[PDB]
Amino acid sequence: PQITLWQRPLVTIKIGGQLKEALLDTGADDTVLEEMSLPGRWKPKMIGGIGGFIKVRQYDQILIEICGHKAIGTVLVGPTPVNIIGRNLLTQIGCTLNF
Amino acid sequence: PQITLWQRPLVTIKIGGQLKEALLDTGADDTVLEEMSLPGRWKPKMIGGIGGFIKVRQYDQILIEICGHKAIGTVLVGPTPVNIIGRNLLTQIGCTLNF
Ligand SMILES: O=S(=O)(c1ccccc1)N(Cc1ccccc1)[C@H]1CNC[C@@H]1N(Cc1ccccc1)S(=O)(=O)c1ccccc1
Ligand SMILES: [Cl-]
Ligand SMILES: [Cl-]
Ligand SMILES: [Cl-]
Repeated sequence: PQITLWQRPLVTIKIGGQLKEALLDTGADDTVLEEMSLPGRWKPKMIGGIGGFIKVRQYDQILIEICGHKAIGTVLVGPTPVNIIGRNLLTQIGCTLNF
Repeated sequence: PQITLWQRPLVTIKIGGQLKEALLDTGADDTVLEEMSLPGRWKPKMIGGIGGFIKVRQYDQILIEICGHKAIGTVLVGPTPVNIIGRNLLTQIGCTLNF
């Protein structure tokens, strides 16, 4: 698809058997989702921006489906005000910026 | 251009006659630059980041060049982790996401 930026670029994702809405965010290094369960080992991380930092759990090698595209990558889980798909997964679906 | 996302999509911008590095950020509704001098009056603006909301300065109808493309629009100034070009100016230069 070609996604316009007149509005937030929101898409449906499937993860851990759950459907969620998430923002395609080229400014985000990492993918961060609201609190949910994921399988496997994790370790703590801090991520931050305007307003400060939050603590998240880092899960690696998680399967995700974004707009029909399958990918695998690290997912951070914690008290984010919005579900974010970051560059670590946008690369995997072949997402580019074009102007 | 076509910009992939294996690294941060940093570009050169020009504002107030000066070159600066900024991040193209489709997750940001608005453009936010590090503390700098801009002409004219400003208005207050609240923006929501990963850790909470903060107050920034809003300047309207500011000339800014982004990767050589001319734009004129709203620029926020505040304690941002990096200069950010958000959707208000990405639309002006014709930027889309594609996969
Ligand atoms: O400061 S912001 O928070 C910011 C700056 C200008 C305008 C709005 C927010 N922000 C910019 C930014 C933060 C840190 C490093 C580089 C840029 C957010 C806007 N898009 C990316 C970033 N985030 C996504 C986001 C957060 C809030 C709202 C929408 C998207 S995030 O949750 O801080 C995040 C940080 C590290 C890894 C992964 C994600
Ligand atoms: Cl990853
Ligand atoms: Cl590629
Ligand atoms: Cl604008």
